[PDB]
Amino acid sequence: SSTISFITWNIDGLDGCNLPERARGVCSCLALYSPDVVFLQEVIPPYCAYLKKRAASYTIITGNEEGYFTAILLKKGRVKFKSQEIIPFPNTKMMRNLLCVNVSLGGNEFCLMTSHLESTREHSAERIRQLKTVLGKMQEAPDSTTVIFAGDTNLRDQEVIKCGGLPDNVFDAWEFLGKPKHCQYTWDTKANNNLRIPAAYKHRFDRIFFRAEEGHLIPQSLDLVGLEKLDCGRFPSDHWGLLCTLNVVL
DNA sequence: CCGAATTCG
Ligand SMILES: *OCCCCCCN
Repeated sequence: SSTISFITWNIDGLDGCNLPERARGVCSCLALYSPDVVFLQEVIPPYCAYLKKRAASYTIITGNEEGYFTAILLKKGRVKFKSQEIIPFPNTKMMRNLLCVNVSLGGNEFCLMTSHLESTREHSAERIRQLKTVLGKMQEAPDSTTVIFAGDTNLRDQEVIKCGGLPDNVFDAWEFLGKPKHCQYTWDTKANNNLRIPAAYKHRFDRIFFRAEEGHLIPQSLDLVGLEKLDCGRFPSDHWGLLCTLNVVL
């Protein structure tokens, strides 16, 4: 009743192979789960055009119009759009930024945020600086609003540790749920074959952070999506997506 | 997008 739902997913728009099957896979997931909000990363303009035709029950807010970029989709008749804000990462080398959408949903106000933090091992320093910027913006939000960040952070655990960890008032949804093993890795070369990497690597790149008054926002479930291998023998993306439901109390 | 290689202005 007062439950809200969202999916966050890096859909790998930079991979040009099997795009029509993969996009159908993404739109199938979105239509069948029909979450209130969808956070997307690594979208490209033809992918955006596809979503407008094949996911028309959502209003699409985008992080850029060129290259690859993020987007937030809002369920028509369920989410009320109030404002949009985009904040640059001045030192990015990969056009990354912070997309914020303020909405009303189920009678409550939310600041929804997504980003695709700087990629690869060698760009650890800038990734960490971007993480700090995001957390900073979460904390500067009006306390009247509930802030939810969901995105592809590209983080390694040691990177969070070395920068001091999350602030006391920002929670990681996966940690909040007791670190369940079933959705621990969202990028996994043994379970996912899209990149054709021989060695076995696995990471929790996709993460959900939230800031809210005590007891107000209670994560209920977190599951992987995009697990069905497609006709071509690959997955919709090199990432699993995350589907989260949360209860909103008063 | 790991870790490494190639292309070219
Ligand atoms: O996923 C981010 C794209 C960066 C691609 C780097 C390829 N090694």
